[PDB]
Order: sequence, then structure tokens, then C-alpha cells
Amino acid sequence: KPHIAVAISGSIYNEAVIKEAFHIAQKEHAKFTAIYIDVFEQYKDSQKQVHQHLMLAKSLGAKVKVVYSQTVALGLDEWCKNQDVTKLIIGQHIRNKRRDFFNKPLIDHLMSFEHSYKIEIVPIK
Ligand SMILES: Nc1ncnc2c1ncn2[C@@H]1O[C@@H]2COP(=O)(O)O[C@H]3[C@@H](O)[C@H](n4cnc5c(N)ncnc54)O[C@@H]3COP(=O)(O)O[C@H]2[C@H]1O
Repeated sequence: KPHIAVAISGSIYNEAVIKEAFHIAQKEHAKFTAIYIDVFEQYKDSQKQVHQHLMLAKSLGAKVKVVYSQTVALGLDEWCKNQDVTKLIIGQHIRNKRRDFFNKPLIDHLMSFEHSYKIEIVPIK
């Protein structure tokens, strides 16, 4: 039942995460999905990057999905649980100035959510 999802964002780093996610799904003969959580609440004019990253993953054999949610973490966690993801592939958070609650690393919320799927963090090359 191997379902591997790559978590899409508009960061420049996400493209490398897509390619590594492709290698992991291939080397594991897994079903390959790309999930972007659209949240209105910033990163001015990254809608083109997302668009690009989603197409890249489509061109690598992934089914792409867009989910609208209040939060990145809620969207991803609910979506992974409903689609029976077995591993979610995400990029490395790098700390910046904003140390408020919704600028915490995505992984802190998934951990607090007691994620039931594996999570693979891909660092920057
Ligand atoms: N559009 C953007 N432009 C510039 N910088 C951005 C950005 N979106 C996020 N970043 C920041 O840089 C890090 C890049 O994480 P990456 O996208 O490679 O890997 C991301 C991504 O795989 C996933 N993810 C992040 N946002 C997502 C979203 N809206 N929907 C689905 N997956 C998301 O979480 C991983 C770690 O996210 P985290 O927020 O903790 O860390 C993110 C964030 O601190």
C-alpha cells in the first residue's frame, strides 16, 4: 500500500524536494502524489512558483492535488490521513527572524499532531 506524497510549497528549495521525492517513490514502487495546501494568510507573488512546482511533479508522474485549508499543518495532516499516505516528504525548515507561532517549522505542528504517517525531511543541497 505504499503511497508517497511530496508537500509542495512556493519556496525555491521545493523543486529539489520534488526530485528527491520522485526518486524515493520510484525506488519504493510507490504511488506518487504532490500536495499543496493553499492558505490565504504572505510570500507575495509565489503563486507562479507553486504552479511551476506542481507541473514539475506532474511531469514526474505524480498526481497533484490542491487543498484549501485554514492552516498548512491541518490541511496536510487531514489530507494525509484521508488519502492513506504512508510517507510524506517535506523540505527542511530554516529558521528566520519570525519566531511567532504560525512561523514555527511545519514539522513542529505535525509532531504535536502525532502524525501517523512517516515523514522524510529533505535538506538543502
Ligand atoms: N513560498 C515560500 N517562499 C519562500 N520560503 C518559503 C515558502 N514557503 C515556505 N518557505 C519557508 O522555507 C522552507 C522551505 O520549505 P520547503 O518548501 O522546501 O518544504 C516545505 C514543504 O515541503 C512543506 N510545505 C510547506 N508549506 C507547504 C504548503 N502550503 N503546502 C504543502 N506543503 C507545504 O513543509 C516543508 C517545511 O516547511 P516550513 O514552513 O517549515 O519551511 C519552509 C518555510 O520556512
